[PDB]
Order: sequence, then C-alpha cells, then structure tokens
Amino acid sequence: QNTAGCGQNPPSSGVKSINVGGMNREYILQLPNNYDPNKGHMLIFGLHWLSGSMHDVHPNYYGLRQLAGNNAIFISPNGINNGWANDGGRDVNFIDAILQQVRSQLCINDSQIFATGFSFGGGMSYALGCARANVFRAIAPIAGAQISGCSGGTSPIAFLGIHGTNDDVLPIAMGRQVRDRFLQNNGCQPKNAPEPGWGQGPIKTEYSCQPNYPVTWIAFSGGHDPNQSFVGREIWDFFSQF
Ligand SMILES: *[C@@H]1O[C@H](CO)[C@@H](O[C@@H]2O[C@H](CO)[C@@H](O)[C@H](O)[C@H]2NC(C)=O)[C@H](O)[C@H]1NC(C)=O
Ligand SMILES: [Mg+2]
Ligand SMILES: [Mg+2]
Repeated sequence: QNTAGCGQNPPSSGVKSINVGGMNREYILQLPNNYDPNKGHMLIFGLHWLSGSMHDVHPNYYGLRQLAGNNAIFISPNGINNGWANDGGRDVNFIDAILQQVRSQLCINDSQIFATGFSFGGGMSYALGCARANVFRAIAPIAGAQISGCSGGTSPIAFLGIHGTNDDVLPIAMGRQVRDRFLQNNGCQPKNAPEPGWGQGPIKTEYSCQPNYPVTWIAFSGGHDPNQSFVGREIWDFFSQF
C-alpha cells in the first residue's frame, strides 16, 4: 500500500538533516529523473562501509542507480564515526527517523522497501533485516557479517547475500553465517551452495524456500570489493522481483 506522501509536492534531492532523539544526522535523498508523485516507488537504502561516507554510496548505489530507471527513490544515510556500530539500536532508530520522514513526503510503496550495503553497510543491512523485518521487503549484504548487531532476528525476510571467496577482511564464512540465519527463518530446504574457483565466474544458488521469502547466495572469486559487474544487476533483479 502507498504512503501518505503520495500526491504531495516533492522536496528537492540532496543532503537532508534529521533529528534522531536529539542527535542531528544526515542522509542523501535522490529522487528519480522523472518523479511521479502519484506512483508508489521502491525505497532503496544504500549503506556505506567503514571510513567511507554517504558521499561514496551516492550517486551509483552499488550499481542500482544505472538500472532502476524511475522505479526507485534512493537514500544514502551517513554513519556516525564513518561506520554502523548501531550501539543500542541507535542506527536502526536513525533509519526509523528517515522512514517516518520520507513516507510523509514521497510516494512510496510500503511493500517495496529495501536495504543493501558493503562490509559495515552489509552488517547494517543485516541489522535491519533482524530488527525491521516488518519494514523491509528484502536485504542484500555485500561482504556482510554480524558487525552491527542482530536484535530479534527470527522473522523471515527475503535475502540476497554476495561474498568473495578471497576476502581477507571479512572472510566468506562470516557472510554464510548471515545467510544461514535466513535459510532457517525463511523455511528453506537445505541445499549445497557451491562457490567458484580462482578465475571462475560467480556461482548463484537459489534456495527452495517459502515463495514469499526467497534466499539467494552469490559467491564470487574476488576479495573485499563491491565493484563487480554482476552486483548491481543481481541486486536489482532480486529487489525488483516483488
Ligand atoms: C505495491 O507493491 C505490491 C507488491 O509488489 C504490488 O502488488 C503486486 O502487484 C502485482 C502486479 O500488479 C501482483 O502480481 C502481485 O501479486 C502483487 N503482490 C502483492 C503482495 O499485492 C502493488 O500493486 C504495488 N502498488 C500498490 C499501490 O500497492
Ligand atoms: Mg567496513
Ligand atoms: Mg522506469
């Protein structure tokens, strides 16, 4: 169902400021080229990595911007200390604040809200899938790990995990642990997910789960780097299936 901001005169795209429990925080809002205020848009959060900032995820949003057409509104939130430590849920609360604001301003389809990010941003996407399975339709950690916490974490939510076999910063076992939680939550039949050899193309495993909560795992042969040609395409195809 569509939000109250449908039919409202839109704000400008750009850097936004927001008060989260007394803390001034910032995010980039990026509206589509053609913004129809009467069409319910996808809302896609892209979450940066440690030492990076919201200015690194904008303007390409992990390859999604080039493929999303006018279907999506993009958010690039800025982490405190250039990370997503999420102490006591403060970063989940930050996302709650953005959601409350943009849902009242923009035309969003509440069944099409998504989160993706690399490394620390993958941990934060995981933390949102754990605590906000009511809000998010799917998450897609890229080289993710349990580094932003996981409060709750028993509800099903559609999940796409992408990880490199040669990642020496967050080893792929850490990403499998994230994946394995939603294999359980989403009622997926156990199944071998092979992973590519050196110099071999990525291997996508699509698990058999409850058809509303699919799980997909894509292992590639590289390292701690989200800039693989397949990333934007695969995340877009996963998010746009709903
Ligand atoms: C909001 O998104 C939902 C889910 O993507 C849309 O509902 C789907 O619409 C397609 C085609 O119209 C159907 O094949 C699906 O079965 C629907 N799914 C669900 C869960 O309803 C919906 O049309 C979008 N727009 C609004 C205004 O709700
Ligand atoms: Mg990081
Ligand atoms: Mg379009």
